[PDB]
Amino acid sequence: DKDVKYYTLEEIQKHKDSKSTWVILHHKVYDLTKFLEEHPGGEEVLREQAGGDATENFEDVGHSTDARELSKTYIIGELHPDDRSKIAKPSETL
Ligand code: HEM
Repeated sequence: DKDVKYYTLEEIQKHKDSKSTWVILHHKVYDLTKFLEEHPGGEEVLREQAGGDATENFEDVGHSTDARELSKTYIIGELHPDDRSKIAKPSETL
């Protein structure tokens, strides 16, 4: 039906290059690997954001109510509860 796969910052961060363009959004992990070109906005912005925060960019943009469901298709795992208690807070920002 679906499950997560709680992954840590480091693990996710490794999955940025070549063949696993993962990202953290809101408080959970997405794969956008095949989505790269499909993404009606551009690859490059994703690849820049790859294994970094990209919600902070997405949210300002305010993605469509459709992407909101499709997101749950791209979802890979959740943000491990380890770092969660920290989220050594990017001090801000957007
Ligand atoms: C890594 C985080 C993401 C960033 C930084 C990002 C950024 C962008 C940008 C800059 C655009 C173009 C907006 C414009 O030209 O005005 C866009 C459009 C779009 N994105 Fe993303 N995106 C992200 C993740 C996603 C995901 C996961 C999905 C699918 C759930 C998605 C679905 C879409 C759709 C449907 C559009 C078209 C919006 C429209 O023109 O109506 N994006 N995105």
